[PDB]
Amino acid sequence: PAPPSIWSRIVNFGSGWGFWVSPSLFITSTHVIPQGTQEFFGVPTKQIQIHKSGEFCRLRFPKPIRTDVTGMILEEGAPEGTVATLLIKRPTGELMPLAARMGTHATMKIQGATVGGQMGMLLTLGTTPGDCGCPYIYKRGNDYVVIGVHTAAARGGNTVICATQ
Ligand SMILES: CCOC(=O)CC[C@H](C[C@@H]1CCNC1=O)NC(=O)[C@@H](CC(=O)[C@@H](NC(=O)c1cc(C)on1)C(C)C)Cc1ccc(F)cc1
Repeated sequence: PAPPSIWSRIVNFGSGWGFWVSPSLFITSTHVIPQGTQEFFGVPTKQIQIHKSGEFCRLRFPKPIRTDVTGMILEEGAPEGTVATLLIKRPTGELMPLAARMGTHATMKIQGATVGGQMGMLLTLGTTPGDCGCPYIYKRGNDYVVIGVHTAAARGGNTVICATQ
């Protein structure tokens, strides 16, 4: 499960979703970002500072946009064995948190491409196309930590991939 504040940060972004780590820090997947728009949330792309590390896409805006959200902790993956939660929203509005025991951090070969991220293993419906960009989060003490965004889900198994950095 997750609090309603963490869920509010997830917003539709092109083919998938994106997560407001802070009023001005927006993370998403490289596969889902729209490649034809010169504006994001009314802010010109010329003012936005984008840094991409594989399928992890980082958007820094000049001004704060979502002043309602507190700034969370963003880190490169979670300790091996950490049971994280994949907060995937669906178009219908249904909320579908999935429990995923994170695993090895590594550079992977996904469909002939190279992706830095962390493997995960879903526990006990599943992920689908249009889910990339949704965040992985786990609770550390009393603080919430986001570790990456969804990127792929190997077929013939419950292996999921959490792009990082
Ligand atoms: C093209 C449409 O694009 C989208 O809509 C993005 C959403 C889907 C969501 C998947 C979709 C289903 N369940 C899910 O969670 N993502 C992808 O399709 C990715 C490919 C896979 O998931 C493949 N996985 C692996 O190759 C793979 C290999 C290992 C190892 O782990 N995963 C296939 C499962 C489709 C796209 C991709 C390609 C090359 C990369 F560098 C990085 C990413």
